[PDB]
Amino acid sequence: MNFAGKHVGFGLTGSHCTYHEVLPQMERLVELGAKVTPFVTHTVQTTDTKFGESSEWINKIKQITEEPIVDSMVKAEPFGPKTPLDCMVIAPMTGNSTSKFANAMTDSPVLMGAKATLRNGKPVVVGISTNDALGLNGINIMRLMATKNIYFIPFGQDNPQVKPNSLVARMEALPETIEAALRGQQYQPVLIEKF
Amino acid sequence: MNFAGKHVGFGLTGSHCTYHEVLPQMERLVELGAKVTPFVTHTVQTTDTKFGESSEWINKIKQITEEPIVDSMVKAEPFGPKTPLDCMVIAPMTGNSTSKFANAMTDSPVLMGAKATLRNGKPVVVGISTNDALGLNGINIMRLMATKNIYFIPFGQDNPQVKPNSLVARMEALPETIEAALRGQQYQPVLIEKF
Amino acid sequence: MNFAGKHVGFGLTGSHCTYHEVLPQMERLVELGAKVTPFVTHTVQTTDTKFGESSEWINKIKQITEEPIVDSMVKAEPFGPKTPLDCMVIAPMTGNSTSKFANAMTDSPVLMGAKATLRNGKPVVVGISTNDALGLNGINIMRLMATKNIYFIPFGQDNPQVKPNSLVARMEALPETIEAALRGQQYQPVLIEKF
Amino acid sequence: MNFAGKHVGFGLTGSHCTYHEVLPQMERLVELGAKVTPFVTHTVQTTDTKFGESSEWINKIKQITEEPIVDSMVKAEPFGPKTPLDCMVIAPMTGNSTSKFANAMTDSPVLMGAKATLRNGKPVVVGISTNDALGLNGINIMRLMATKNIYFIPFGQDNPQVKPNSLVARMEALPETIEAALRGQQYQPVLIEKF
Amino acid sequence: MNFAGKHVGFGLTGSHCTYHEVLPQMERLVELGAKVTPFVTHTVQTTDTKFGESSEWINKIKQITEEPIVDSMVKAEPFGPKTPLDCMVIAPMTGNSTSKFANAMTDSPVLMGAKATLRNGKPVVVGISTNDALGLNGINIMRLMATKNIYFIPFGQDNPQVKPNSLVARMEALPETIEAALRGQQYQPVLIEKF
Amino acid sequence: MNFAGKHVGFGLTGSHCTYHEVLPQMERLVELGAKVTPFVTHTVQTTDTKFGESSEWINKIKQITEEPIVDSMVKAEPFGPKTPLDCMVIAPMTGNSTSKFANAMTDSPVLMGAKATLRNGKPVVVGISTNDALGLNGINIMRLMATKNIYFIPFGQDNPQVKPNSLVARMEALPETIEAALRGQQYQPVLIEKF
Repeated sequence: MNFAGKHVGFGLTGSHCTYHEVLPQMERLVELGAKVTPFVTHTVQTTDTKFGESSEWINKIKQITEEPIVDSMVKAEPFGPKTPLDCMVIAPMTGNSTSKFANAMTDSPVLMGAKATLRNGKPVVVGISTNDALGLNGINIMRLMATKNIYFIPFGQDNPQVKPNSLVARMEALPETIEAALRGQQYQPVLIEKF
Repeated sequence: MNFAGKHVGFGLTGSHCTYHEVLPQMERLVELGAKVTPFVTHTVQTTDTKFGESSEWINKIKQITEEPIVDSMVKAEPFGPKTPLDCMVIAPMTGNSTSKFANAMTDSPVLMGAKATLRNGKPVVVGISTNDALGLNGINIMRLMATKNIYFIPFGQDNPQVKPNSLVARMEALPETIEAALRGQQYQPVLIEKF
Repeated sequence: MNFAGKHVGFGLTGSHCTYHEVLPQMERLVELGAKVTPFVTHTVQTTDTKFGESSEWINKIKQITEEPIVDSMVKAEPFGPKTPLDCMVIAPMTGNSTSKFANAMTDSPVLMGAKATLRNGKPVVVGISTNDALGLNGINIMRLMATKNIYFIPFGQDNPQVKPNSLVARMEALPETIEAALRGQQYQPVLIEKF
Repeated sequence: MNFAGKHVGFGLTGSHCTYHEVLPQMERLVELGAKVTPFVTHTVQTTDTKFGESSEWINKIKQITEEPIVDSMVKAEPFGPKTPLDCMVIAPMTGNSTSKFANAMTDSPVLMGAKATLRNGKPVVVGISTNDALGLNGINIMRLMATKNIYFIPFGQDNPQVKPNSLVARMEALPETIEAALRGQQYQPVLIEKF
Repeated sequence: MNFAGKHVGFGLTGSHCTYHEVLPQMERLVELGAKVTPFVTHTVQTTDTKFGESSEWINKIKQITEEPIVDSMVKAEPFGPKTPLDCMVIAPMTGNSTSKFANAMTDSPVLMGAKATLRNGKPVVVGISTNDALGLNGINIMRLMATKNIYFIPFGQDNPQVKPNSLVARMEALPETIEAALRGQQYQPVLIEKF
Repeated sequence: MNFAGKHVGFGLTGSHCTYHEVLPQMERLVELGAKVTPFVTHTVQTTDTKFGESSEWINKIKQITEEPIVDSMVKAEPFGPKTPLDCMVIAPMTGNSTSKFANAMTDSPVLMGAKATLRNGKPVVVGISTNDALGLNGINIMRLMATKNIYFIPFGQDNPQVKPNSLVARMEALPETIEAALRGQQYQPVLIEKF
């Protein structure tokens, strides 16, 4: 398993404090040789922002990869025609992002990265994480699972008694999922037992 | 009919000046003993906002219930794991909110309240109010009507000659709809003749 | 209201013994001057069939109109290119027929009549009658209601306490629905109170 | 766990030789006290049929339960208004039956049993078994999983390397799934590891 | 072809620098006699904005038509009950706008113009322009194409080898598409060969 | 372009007399070296059938290929686990077959061949031919176009003035479409101008 020479986009959705489960996977991809471009859902700074106010997570991304963080539509768009990715990852993918992605809405820098990658016939790999995955998001998920060029990090119910509709990916399986996606395949078993 | 001990969330969507049809129903729930938490789609104040600039509707909510208005994602999220509602109401539910809700988008404090309530298997009760309900919103509405744990305040065409696609709930039926939802039932007749 | 010169197809779906609610409407159309062609879902005779074995309903159709009953795909198909209808009615339209029609299946003579009429941009008017209309059929119904050239005989819940998902058309409104459909309009109010 | 006094319908879909995985579960329900009515997708005899020609599976059903096999639309229909079930099971539910059920088609005695049970607000429990469950059937499955009164026998991928889209229920979990469905609940974990 | 007396709304979605393909068509409508109201997706000025900072495109709209630019929900809403359009155009319609429109979301001034026009039974004409039109947006597009009162400027693949999912309208066909829409018809051929 | 060693299934749907447009393409595949198995939607003989009663089309298939015609579910099923195809073609694919296929119904030998091929991750290539393709079938078509392992023989409107919703494949492009499908690609341009 070797991503030398590969340009992988890594988009993060949802609350900043849930990224401790995926940043170690971003770090593994860089260690396996990938050039990793981070994508995020909002601007990382306002005119207003002061010296050491930036949350830890941004600093952590900057310690993993020197690729500029894509945090605007303008910055995301060239990943279609100019600087194409070999693969785009979205992890964690929240319920809101899942239903936007599944319904062809593309109103965040992350979803624009995904759209720009799909434009070229290249793979998008998603790590779901939502408590409505077996409820209102079920059709969205299964729509994506069946769609050309879209692949899922293996997933399962994380707490069936307390959150019976919740599905969450095994983030440790991310590199393997990318490796199979780059060959045009869904990595298997896609359904796993979480913890 | 008695809601003593019950924690009901009451989310408002759409223009602030359409809430005169639902605030009297919020007031009835409090009078019937419910603890009512209001949810709204945007922040109720900016840094900028001055003394008596706040619109009447906010003041009116504050006269009905002392529960803090949930006007942010941060404030809405604990209604899943920490402070669960027995029922969430969304009334009025606009066409835009209807199609976001039906498609699993959860990008407002109101929709997060609904998602957090559905996470726990608890009921959400909606009062539709849109002029495209029998047009592009029809599938969204019927999707929701058939979905586990989602119930509709009885509704009908409010002006068939002038707005032939428009459906609006009879807001006076809200408490009865909550009472049936808390038993796992859709209150009937769900189709009524408006005015 | 005058259908002189108009060629209206009248398809019947579901059990033969439910047609007592629509045959009087077929008779009114003929009395208002329409040329009415009946369409049915299966062959009206097998090689096997004997003299007075044919059910009353067939005889009743034959007393209303002398147009040959279209009971096969071969017989239905020319209503596209050769003998086009000005309007096709499907009443009663069962839940099974509703979900086939809504999903573009066309495997009965009735649905082929509808397809052949839609091919030409001409109206199809449906009278629903199913106990799952507000359940699994809801999306199918609302899909059809929003689709070009498809119109609904006004309908409502026929027994909300006992069959809460059931919607049935007011068959007496059929001619009026045809009249509005021929002008490109849905007759209003489309939602009525049944009995 | 006790089904004394309960009338459970048990519909079988697909090839006759796949019923060896569900007949032992039909037998457990009878042993736990249920009155079990079998439903099947076609007529069990033609005029033509001879003495010992009937396949073993029919004989096996007849050894488990003395309730007449419902093998026609006429026989299935009274399970709505006259002889209502407390629960309807469909197991195995093939891909074809899954997509008919999910799309509101009701053109077999089994699907009519399910429709007649849903008419009354009563539960239907399904055991999927199709090699396209994570492909074209994915949306159908997730639609059903989210729909009022429909519940799934826990399921999983039965051979991810060879049939990566295949999901099959753990049929041994059927009684437990019925028990939770009768209380209005999906039995959990709904996602399991097959064999 | 003459639009004298006609009030046509012209909404623009997506990047400001893609409007050079549609402004000449806005200009033709005014030259053919239409009163053209522009609709845009965001506010055209902030408190902050300075003298000659406004992008060329705004100035260009202002040279074509003196109707105030509708750039807010408040400004768009009266096009339902007070100042109804005879037709609303959305061109270019981006992938994001397409999937919002198709899913009944109405959270921009442009989509509110479209909703307000559909409320009245009046036509909306769309010019698609997205690189995912034959991918994730395909169902949205075909949903709209089949929906009452919605019509498409003829379109085709603009670069099948490089962007195989991309569909873009022939903007030169816009007036003809409006003319047919005003008669209740889709202008044909709707599928063309781009450049 | 060489199909030596390749096992291609060729399913025919719709009226027997429309196969003159695809049998020459079946013949080209055999001439290019493919082993071609025909699939059809019904049994090719009844007990009843007499000597020279069989329609010309059957004889014509038998002159092109000696592979037994798969005309039953029993015969189609082994193309999953025992005798897998490298590709399955469905041409012509009627509107009825399109909406069954798109909705995961698998109730004909042709659709079972397609299901059995998709089970293995292998390509299915479809040639649409229906007068409702841009109407009620639009979502079905676009669903299939976006689905893993499904590819379309290039298609277009065959008579936009007379049948404005009609799409039909250019059957001459079938081999090229198979060649690209076997590499995991949709052959381009997929949208063409018919005749």
